[PDB]
Amino acid sequence: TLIRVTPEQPTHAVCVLGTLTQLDICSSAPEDCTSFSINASPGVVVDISTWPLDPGVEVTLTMKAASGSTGDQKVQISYYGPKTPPVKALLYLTAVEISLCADITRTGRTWTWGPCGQGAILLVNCDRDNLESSAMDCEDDEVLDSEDLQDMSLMTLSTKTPKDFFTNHTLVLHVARSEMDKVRVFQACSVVLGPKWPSHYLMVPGGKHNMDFYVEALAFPDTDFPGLITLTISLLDTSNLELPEAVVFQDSVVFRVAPWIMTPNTQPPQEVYACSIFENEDFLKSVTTLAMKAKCKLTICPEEENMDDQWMQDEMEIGYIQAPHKTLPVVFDSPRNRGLKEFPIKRVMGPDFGYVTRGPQTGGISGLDSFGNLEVSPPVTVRGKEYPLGRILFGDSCYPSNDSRQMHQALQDFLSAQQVQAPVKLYSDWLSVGHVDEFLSFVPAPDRKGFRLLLASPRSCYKLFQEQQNEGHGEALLFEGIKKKKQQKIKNILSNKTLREHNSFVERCIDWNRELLKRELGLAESDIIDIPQLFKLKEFSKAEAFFPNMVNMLVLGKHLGIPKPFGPVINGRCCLEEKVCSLLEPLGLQCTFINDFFTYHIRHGEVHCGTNVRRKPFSFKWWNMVP
Amino acid sequence: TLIRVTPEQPTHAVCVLGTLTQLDICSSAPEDCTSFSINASPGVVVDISTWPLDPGVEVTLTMKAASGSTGDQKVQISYYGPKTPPVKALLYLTAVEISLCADITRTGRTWTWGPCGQGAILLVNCDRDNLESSAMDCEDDEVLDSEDLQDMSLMTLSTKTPKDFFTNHTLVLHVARSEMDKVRVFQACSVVLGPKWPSHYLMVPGGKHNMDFYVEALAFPDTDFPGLITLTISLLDTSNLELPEAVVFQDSVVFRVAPWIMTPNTQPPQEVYACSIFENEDFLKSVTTLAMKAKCKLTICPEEENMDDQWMQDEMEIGYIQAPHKTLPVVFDSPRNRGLKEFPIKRVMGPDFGYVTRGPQTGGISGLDSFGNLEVSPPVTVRGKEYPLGRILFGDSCYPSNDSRQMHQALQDFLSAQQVQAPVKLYSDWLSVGHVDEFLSFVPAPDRKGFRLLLASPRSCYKLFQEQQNEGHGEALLFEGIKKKKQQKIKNILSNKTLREHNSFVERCIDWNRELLKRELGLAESDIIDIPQLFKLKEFSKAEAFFPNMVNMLVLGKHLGIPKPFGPVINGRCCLEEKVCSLLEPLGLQCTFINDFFTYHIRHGEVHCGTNVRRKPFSFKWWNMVP
Ligand SMILES: *CC(=N)NCCC[C@H](NC(=O)c1cccc2c1C(=O)N=C2)c1nc2ccccc2[nH]1
Ligand SMILES: *CC(=N)NCCC[C@H](NC(=O)c1cccc2c1C(=O)N=C2)c1nc2ccccc2[nH]1
Ligand SMILES: [Ca+2]
Ligand SMILES: [Ca+2]
Ligand SMILES: [Ca+2]
Ligand SMILES: [Ca+2]
Ligand SMILES: [Ca+2]
Ligand SMILES: [Ca+2]
Ligand SMILES: [Ca+2]
Ligand SMILES: [Ca+2]
Ligand SMILES: [Ca+2]
Ligand SMILES: [Ca+2]
Repeated sequence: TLIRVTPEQPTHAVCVLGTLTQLDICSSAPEDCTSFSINASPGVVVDISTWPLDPGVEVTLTMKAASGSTGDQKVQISYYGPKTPPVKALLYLTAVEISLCADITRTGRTWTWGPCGQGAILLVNCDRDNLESSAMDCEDDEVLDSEDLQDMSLMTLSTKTPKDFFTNHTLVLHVARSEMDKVRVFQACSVVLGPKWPSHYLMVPGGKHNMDFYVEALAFPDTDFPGLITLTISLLDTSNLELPEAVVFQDSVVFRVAPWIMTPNTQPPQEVYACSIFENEDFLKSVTTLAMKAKCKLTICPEEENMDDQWMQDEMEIGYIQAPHKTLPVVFDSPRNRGLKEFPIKRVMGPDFGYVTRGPQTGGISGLDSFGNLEVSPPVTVRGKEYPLGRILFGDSCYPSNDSRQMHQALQDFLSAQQVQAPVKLYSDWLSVGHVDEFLSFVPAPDRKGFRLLLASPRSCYKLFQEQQNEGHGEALLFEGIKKKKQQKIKNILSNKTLREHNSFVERCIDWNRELLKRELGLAESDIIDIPQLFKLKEFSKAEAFFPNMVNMLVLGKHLGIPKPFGPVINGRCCLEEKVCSLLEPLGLQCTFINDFFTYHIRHGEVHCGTNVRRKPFSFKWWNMVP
Repeated sequence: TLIRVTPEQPTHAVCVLGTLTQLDICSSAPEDCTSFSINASPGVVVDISTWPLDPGVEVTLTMKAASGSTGDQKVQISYYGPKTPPVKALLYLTAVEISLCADITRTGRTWTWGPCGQGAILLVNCDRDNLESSAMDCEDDEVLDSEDLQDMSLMTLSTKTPKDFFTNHTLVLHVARSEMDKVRVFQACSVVLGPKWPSHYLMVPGGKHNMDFYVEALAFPDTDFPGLITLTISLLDTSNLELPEAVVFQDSVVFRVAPWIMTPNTQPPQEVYACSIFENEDFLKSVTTLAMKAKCKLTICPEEENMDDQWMQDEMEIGYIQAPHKTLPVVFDSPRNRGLKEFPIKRVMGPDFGYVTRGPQTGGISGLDSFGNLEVSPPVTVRGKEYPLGRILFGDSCYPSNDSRQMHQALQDFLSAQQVQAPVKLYSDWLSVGHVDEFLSFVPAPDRKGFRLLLASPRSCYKLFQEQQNEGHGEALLFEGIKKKKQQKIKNILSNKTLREHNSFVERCIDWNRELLKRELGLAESDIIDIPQLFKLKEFSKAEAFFPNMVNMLVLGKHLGIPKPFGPVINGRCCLEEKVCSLLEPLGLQCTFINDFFTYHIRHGEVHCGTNVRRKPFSFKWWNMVP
């Protein structure tokens, strides 16, 4: 600020520490005068030992400490000229501390990304530490549990002033009306800013005081919300009862709202999910053993909640949110809204488990909206550009027509607004169900980049079956093990022209994603592995699985839950099974084959489709990313 | 793409020029085999003279020219091993040109800012070259005038193929459904993409062909539109009548939609605007002469269109939009919607004059929504960071309360979405009317940075009147010239305690913007000039002008149209007038003083409030900015 001094009259002013204060000396300097001196109380440091009256040369004032009383530091400007006796202009200053503080170093003036960057973190309080209610913590105007505070971002106001200072001044706290629907703040425990209140007079005393606030966000980043929240503190002069308050000081702190981040298959599993239904028991024991082998909690949805809905992968996706002071997992509930509609609301969402949802809840959606169509890559680097939490992957058509499908725009928008997993659209529309879980998986790897990508591959199967026919097993029966289905011999399959045509075309759709995924994830052929897999086209020439779709597997660490192909039996073992094993076991992967044939496959899915996994969040802090 | 070759069968493929084509040789390589050779037609260049069968070493294919006929370049892979006689795998390729082209160099794969950057430009076609209609060109699905094409962005498709190539292939053009409401495209002249149509099969022939498209945008950048539009061309294989089309190629071009940019007072005026009303004639001659002096076209609104509304500055603001191929001015019509409601629609908007509007048209607005509260700085550099078109400036309160006002959020959002003039909010709410035109102006300057900032300044006036009282004119009468108003002597004014209080407080509100503007525009005191100006607080302690508000002037180049203060007369001239002149004329500025006293001032405005100016757009191209 610029303080204008006068021989006319003594001047009074406030001075916030850490602010630059300056002096206009010339404007009102009396005449007969060429020169000036500054003299000052020891509390005041003065920068530019006597000087000419030149309006271009600058005087600057910093106070070392807070004042004990109004006016208690003094400055004196002596004007003098040759003929003339000294004329003095007096200045009385009061020094104060006003520190609005938040964890801007991320350890427990603007927001910037990276290890060197600055800006506080703030979490959407979308869990339900309240044991009673149905609602998210953030929807009411109260802290109901102490527990609830652990989610919230702490901010403190530190003042030091003279003891009578709030006779003449008042502090306000505020946030833009633009942003009051996306924040709430509690004084310590009652509310002071929120969607209803954009500003508040703080009731503060002179001397030393500290005032803690707790902050919760009410909205994730989206198309209309970049994810920044500013809170400002203003200091007002209210000395004059006739005039309005005039601003003396403002200071700010910037929160960034934590994005929703997903976990790839190569993050250590923590909890597995499935559905118990009629005649699915042998399925669930295989899973239960597989869960147990990887030390995962195991959560099942019984038929009375199911409502026939066996596809636990599809209603939801378990991401997380992360702050220096708290991390917690958060369910992206899919608007698909089938029988499993309530599983995310009733029994997943809870204390230290968040909830979010997007898109139209009644109608208006498609198969691509299911979260079998939503996956994440593991960390990659693409031509030098790092993606330390991977890149979200989701299915689309190659172009829009009246026959095409897409994932709702509100979802695509949400996922891009989280920024840090930089979504990549894939071409999955060619499938009947149209989910990228139907031709890709990833699995941990002890070497290279620590994963391999898995792709469904007819080519691989045509080869495998050709290699047998060659060595004398042209008669071997696919579907051995299933009575109540017509077995087909390798010789017949290979010589089926229509089938070959179908799978050629599926190869094209697939290859197109291989190159796509090679580009956007920076992969090399050595990072990829092909699984022998046969499809067939059906209603509307859309692609289905010929035999169980092995790449639709469950990845619990090194324990893979693969769909049992029931391939042709050679040397007392199914040869597909053996072919996967020869490809996976070299990498430390233990392949269980789970019969899902009459339970899942004939209903158009497999093991991955039947289940879901909460996995451990990345150690890497998303804010040290530079997206 | 990866082409898989076979001794089993000869392979057929298409190859788009400028794309990388690669060969999978091992996967289907017959046995007895260690080694291979590639032989190829002269059109094919092949990179890696015989080689071992190692799946990790890469073969790459580039075609030099387009094919004259299907299959007419050939490749031959010879597999061989010690015992074994050569087995050949044959490959037939067809080379094609597919070039979707646009002015990405900005002279007439992604979008990037700056002189070194790349990306085509696209203009919102918000003018009305159609002489008949009321509507903006962009609202219907037709080009109605050849003239209209001059606004649109040209894009061309260049193909070279064999003559029968579109027996088996078809080209599609498309845009995301996300963006089809914000674009339209015309083939040359009929529509093919727009809000109704997201994709189109192009009807193309083999051999050489060129196809021009013309593109218009329907939306400026906003909170929900960053301002990018992608159009994609896909090539489809339709060889198989039984199977769906499978993608073979996609290519894209990125347009950025041109922002709406405002012009500061130091851009050469082109056209002046005002209102003829009852008893305002002497006002308009002063303007008409001043307009004439600066060679400006002069546009007046007669009372029958006015509807009493004399404030021509306030309904609108004349910005422009700019592309390599066309620039045209564009009216930001303010939602204030008073008597002047139709001036922007009926008589400004036209051929080569655009229109845009934002915010609620019926109700819901305030004084800060008027465009007396919307200005732009001239170009500055702030701590190294360039703002080559200035920084928009607009009035706000210091914090939100129930008594405060702001400019509607939809406007603030719009102005920020244009990015290139990086809006800066100021504190103007303290005024009755609350417009930044009421304490700031800018004027050209022959030196320093080529402008000076003007600020209203009571301090300056108190000094001026004190300097007179001192030299014997304490009796001199403010308001000499106005009978029908009570004159006040300098001596009385100076000794009025309440008035001094009011103006102290206004000094605070003002100084707070001085520092604000010093920071965000990087100004030094030497860039600023103070105008003596007195205010008084009135209803709700809101600030008004004591005498006509001189800084509320019209800037037509070096010709300034200043409000006549009617200051105290000393030496046959008003001393305020003389004080401005001593401050402005040193810089080449010619100060006319225009009596607006009973016409404008007593109705709460002055000369700048009565008028408006279209000014010449910056030469600097906004896209070479790096915001
Ligand atoms: C693998 C994956 N992520 N998705 C599997 C979902 C397959 C769903 N199948 C059925 O619901 C189904 C199909 C055929 C017969 C039956 C059933 C069933 O549940 N009971 C008999 C599925 N989900 C969708 C959603 C939209 C379109 C088609 C779908 N198929
Ligand atoms: C300088 C500038 N950019 N704005 C000037 C607008 C002043 C407007 N004044 C009047 O409309 C007005 C006030 C008092 C008496 C009269 C009039 C008038 O036109 N006829 C008699 C103005 N515009 C607004 C808008 C909102 C609140 C107050 C306003 N005052
Ligand atoms: Ca709560
Ligand atoms: Ca909570
Ligand atoms: Ca749901
Ligand atoms: Ca919690
Ligand atoms: Ca998923
Ligand atoms: Ca038109
Ligand atoms: Ca036009
Ligand atoms: Ca209007
Ligand atoms: Ca035009
Ligand atoms: Ca304006």
